[PDB]
Amino acid sequence: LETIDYRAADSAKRFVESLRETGFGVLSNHPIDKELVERIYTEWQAFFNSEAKNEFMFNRETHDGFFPASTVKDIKEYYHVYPWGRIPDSLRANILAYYEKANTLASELLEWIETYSPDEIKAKFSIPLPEMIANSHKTLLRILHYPPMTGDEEMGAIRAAAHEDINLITVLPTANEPGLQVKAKDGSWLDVPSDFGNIIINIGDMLQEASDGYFPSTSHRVINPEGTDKTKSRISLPLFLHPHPSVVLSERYTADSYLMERLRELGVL
Amino acid sequence: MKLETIDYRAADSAKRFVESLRETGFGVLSNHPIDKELVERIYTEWQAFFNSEAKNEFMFNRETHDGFFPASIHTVKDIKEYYHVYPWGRIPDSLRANILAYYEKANTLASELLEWIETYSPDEIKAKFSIPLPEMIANSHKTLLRILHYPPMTGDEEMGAIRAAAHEDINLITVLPTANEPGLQVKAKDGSWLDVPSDFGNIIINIGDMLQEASDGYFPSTSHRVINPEGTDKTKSRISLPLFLHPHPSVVLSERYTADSYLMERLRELGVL
Amino acid sequence: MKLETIDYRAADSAKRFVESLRETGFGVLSNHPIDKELVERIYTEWQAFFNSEAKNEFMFNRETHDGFFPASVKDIKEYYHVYPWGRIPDSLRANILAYYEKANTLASELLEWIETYSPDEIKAKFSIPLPEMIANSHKTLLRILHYPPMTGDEEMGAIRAAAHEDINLITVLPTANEPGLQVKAKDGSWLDVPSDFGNIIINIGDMLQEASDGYFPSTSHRVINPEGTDKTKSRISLPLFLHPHPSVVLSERYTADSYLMERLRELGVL
Amino acid sequence: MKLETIDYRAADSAKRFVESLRETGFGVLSNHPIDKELVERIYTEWQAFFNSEAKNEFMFNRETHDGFFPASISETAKGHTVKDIKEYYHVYPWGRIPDSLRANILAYYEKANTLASELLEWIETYSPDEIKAKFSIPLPEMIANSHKTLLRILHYPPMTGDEEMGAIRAAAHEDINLITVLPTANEPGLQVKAKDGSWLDVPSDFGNIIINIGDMLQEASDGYFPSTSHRVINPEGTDKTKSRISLPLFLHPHPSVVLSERYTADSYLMERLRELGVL
Ligand SMILES: [Cl-]
Ligand SMILES: [Cl-]
Ligand SMILES: [Cl-]
Ligand SMILES: [Cl-]
Ligand SMILES: [Cl-]
Ligand SMILES: [Cl-]
Ligand SMILES: [Cl-]
Repeated sequence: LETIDYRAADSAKRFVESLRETGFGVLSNHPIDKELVERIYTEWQAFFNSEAKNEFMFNRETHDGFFPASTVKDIKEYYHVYPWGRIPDSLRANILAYYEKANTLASELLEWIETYSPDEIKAKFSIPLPEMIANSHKTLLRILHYPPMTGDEEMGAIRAAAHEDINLITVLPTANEPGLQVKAKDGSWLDVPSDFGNIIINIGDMLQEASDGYFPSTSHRVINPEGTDKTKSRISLPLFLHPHPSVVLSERYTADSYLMERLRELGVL
Repeated sequence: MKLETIDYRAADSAKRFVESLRETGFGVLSNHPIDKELVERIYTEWQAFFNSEAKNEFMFNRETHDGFFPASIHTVKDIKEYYHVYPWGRIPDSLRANILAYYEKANTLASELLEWIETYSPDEIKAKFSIPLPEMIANSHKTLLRILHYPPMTGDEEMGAIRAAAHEDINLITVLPTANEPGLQVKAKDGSWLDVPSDFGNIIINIGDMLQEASDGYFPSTSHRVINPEGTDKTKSRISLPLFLHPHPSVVLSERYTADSYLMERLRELGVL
Repeated sequence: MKLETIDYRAADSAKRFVESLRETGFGVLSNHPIDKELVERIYTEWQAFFNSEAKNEFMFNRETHDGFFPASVKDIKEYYHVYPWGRIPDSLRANILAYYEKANTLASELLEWIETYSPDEIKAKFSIPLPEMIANSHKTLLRILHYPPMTGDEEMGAIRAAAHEDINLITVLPTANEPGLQVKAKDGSWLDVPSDFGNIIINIGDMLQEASDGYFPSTSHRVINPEGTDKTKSRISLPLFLHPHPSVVLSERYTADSYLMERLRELGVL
Repeated sequence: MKLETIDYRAADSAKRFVESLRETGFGVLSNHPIDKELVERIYTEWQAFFNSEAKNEFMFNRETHDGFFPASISETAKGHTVKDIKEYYHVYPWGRIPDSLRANILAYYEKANTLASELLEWIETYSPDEIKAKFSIPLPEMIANSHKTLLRILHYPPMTGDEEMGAIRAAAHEDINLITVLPTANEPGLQVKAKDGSWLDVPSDFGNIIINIGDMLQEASDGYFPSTSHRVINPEGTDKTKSRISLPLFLHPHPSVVLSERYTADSYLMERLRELGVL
């Protein structure tokens, strides 16, 4: 999986072709203020290390807020940020500044995808791809925190199980902790280059459907390669771009009916 | 990777079956105890149900999603319609007796098969099961029998190469009778697609995400799909009767999840409000 | 307006009971078939359950809302949602499902009575016989409510349970001689519900009001803490909320399922 | 009898308005600041919306329940039909709105939130100091940019032929939310339950706006402001062949707002759902 220079004359073309083949695209030298991202990591790490985080227990109805690890206990805790949702006062400015900058970049990347789609694929998009996410109510910024392992606790081979994203596209800065991998056509796992300043973008199931399979939603995971430090906290900031529910993806589905169908496949009551 | 048809009746069928599941996520049994004629009668009478406008009297309950789901509600239309049958749920009077008799028989077999899976797990895997596998599904509220119907393609409707897209099941195990319509395929470790033998009298079992979790990845939940191979008659209806065995939500799967907290996290992962 | 205790065994009890429902939304029966000693045993063992650490292993399932709900900002009651299909502690299962069946059997009889004494013109509005609406109903709920004792410097308010109407078909509740339950009268006053040991209280809910075109009213009710209610005692109650199948046709305008959906839309639930 | 119409312009209006709410759960304002012709423009174009089959393109989203809700017809086992007497549209700033209607309806939403915010200031100002102290944050802050606040556009279609109009159009109910705000249009029938069990008529002239306390403000104010039962009857003379449009705006607090020692808005709703037996 090759890292592409956002500044390069041919970057758009190579980026979308990366998406078409692998389902993923990696960009270095991107326009999102890198010092803003590190500021964000620091202050959210403080937040997760604080007792005050429990004041923001997620709302039962809408699932915006803080989700603690916990009987049974998961190995991550997280926070769901929505522009419309509950956000702590002292973290609001930065996180929404990032949210907006990430959306704007996503919107540009969606233009690129549409530009370099063949005419027979372009013709299947009910509206232009960037419009599908403009002021999307469902777009979610997930602040993920994996805490240090304490004492006896043993770290697994796999940190995040293999999976496909359901949404349109997902945007994630890396933090130079290798482990993210994507499924290749031949059953092997390709390592996503995760140097500082890279941003990783991937196709989710709804753009796969909108494109009639042309852009594939690829299974991906995060492993713990040999010599990963069990005592370090890992924070990550994935942004899941969702289309408006009423967007017609194909002759078979709208975004809303595609989601409901998934809910029935999973047997959710 | 090959997918072998195991004769249920054979003295060593349990060990081979559980080993097939361990390697591929799937197990195929012939000469199984479920009455083949019951199943045929079920296809005939539900085919008739889907071919009547009276099916619309059974529009699914909005609260609990039991009942009839049509292909359609400018406008958009899926290539299938289906019915969600639960013992507790709405079922048409004329179809109740047979479909629930099938539900019981398929549950009783699934229950035996889970005994097999436990028996032939190594001690260090057995030891991760919070309760015996069969107890996870006994009288399960969530176990879903889906009656799936792909209607005839009409006029100049075109048939895609893929009927049901690559997916994994989330639940514990899923049990499906075949009916000599090739197409169901399972993902091999080398990125290729294996055909599942689909002769009359075969029943197909597969590992779901919750049993992968419970076994610490020892039994894999494998990607599968249904293609429309060359010669598939676009004008023929297809009915199928998949049974999705769900553990009780309070089942501890592992140090990390109950069945309930596993499903909840899936929903947060998908961005469901 | 007054609320009369009607002896279930009386020759004319059905007629009087139904007229009580029509006039007030409520009927009170004494000498009913449910064994007092079962109910006593249920109170006793569920009290112990709530007054234990064991309860926290039965935290309600997030998806289907069956199981235990702690007070856990802090409410003044905790409770358990019991369904025949749902989670139930092993040690409590047999008695509580025994009670569930007996209370359902009695509810079924009481629904026959209600239908029998409805005028023809009201009978005609019932899409199916009233008892069939609840036979093997997935949604019927047995709620076990526990108000714990006041601890230390906590004050006990005048109203234990705020004025409300039930949404369902009918609701069935044994009393254990703790006065406080009240029903709103037509003149705006509150009528005390006689709550002697051995009484069972039945009331019309909104869906049976709809199904009967207003003929049987779903009446506002509340529970107060009268003067000298002992703040240091627990209270347990066993309300059974009988819910029609979602697909039951209540009227020209609603099924049970669409009635509920309309209520969620009115409440602004996303 | 009737509730008092209070002229917004009068100097003592605020004081008398808050007292009407305390006494009856409701307040009626005339000559309010919301442009009369905006409200008329909205009635007109939404009536138009419901009078077309193009509305069906905006079928509500199943996940989030924003959009258009038809009165679907279904047929039963005995050849009866089930069909509500109203269809409606749920408008949220974040939700789906038809392009041709967005500007006016969001301008109205903004303007009505502004009035409701002033009215909540009024409610706080004239609360006694002991009641003021029960509000965890200022009342207006509870609804500022609230995600849950809902503008529900209701349409009762004409009946023709032998179709019967019932004596009751909307059943007696309470609002769960903080406050609700409703312009009227000279269609009598909205009533409020008085303390002695009788029904009070609400003066419903054009240019009136009706405001009522909801359960969450009753809870926040420890019963000082009552959430009162109201209904809509079809009084003698109501013409069944006429459409009726109405625009109630339900102001909901942020979920995380603490209402009392016992509930947040979120835990209060969850409790209602559990009491209702919603799975
Ligand atoms: Cl939308
Ligand atoms: Cl359970
Ligand atoms: Cl999924
Ligand atoms: Cl039903
Ligand atoms: Cl005046
Ligand atoms: Cl909030
Ligand atoms: Cl309610």
